[PDB]
Amino acid sequence: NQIDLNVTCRYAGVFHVEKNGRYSISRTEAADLCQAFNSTLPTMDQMKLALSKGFETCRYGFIEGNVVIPRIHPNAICAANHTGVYILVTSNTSHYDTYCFNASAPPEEDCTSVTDLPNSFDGPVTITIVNRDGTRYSKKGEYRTHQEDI
Ligand SMILES: Nc1cccc2c1CNCC2
Repeated sequence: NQIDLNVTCRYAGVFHVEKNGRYSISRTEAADLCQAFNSTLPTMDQMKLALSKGFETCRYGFIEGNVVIPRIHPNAICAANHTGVYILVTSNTSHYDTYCFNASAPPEEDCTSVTDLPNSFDGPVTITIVNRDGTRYSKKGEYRTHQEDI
C-alpha cells in the first residue's frame, strides 16, 4: 500500500508533482495532494511568475481552473513547440499530474530536496517523496479525502 510522489524544484513557490510516475491524479485528488504539502493549486498568475523565474516541465498538470504545461524553451514533443503557460484545450480524459503552490517557499528558484509532507493525515499508506536527485523521504499516512479517489 504505497504511493510515490515525484516532486520538482520550486519556482516562486510553484512545483510539479507526479503520482507513481504516470498521469494519475484527478482534479479532487490534486487539491488534496497540494493540501498535504501545505500548498494550494496555483492561480494562472502564480504560474506565470514561476515560469518567469525558470520553471518549465513537459507534463500536463492541474492549476486552479485549467490544465497546463509551463514552457520556456520550444520543444516539439512538449506542448507542440509552444512557449509560455500552454493551456490544454481539448482532451477526452480527466487524470493528469498537478502543480502546487507553497507561499512559504523562496521567491525564486529553490532546487533543494523536499523532505516532508507536513500536512498528511493519519493513514495506512506508505507515501514516498522522490526528488529528482533520488533523495527519498517516506512516511505512513493518507491525503485523499474523496472516496471516488480512494
Ligand atoms: N521530478 C521528478 C522527481 C523524481 C522522479 C521523476 C521526476 C520527474 N519525472 C520523471 C521522474
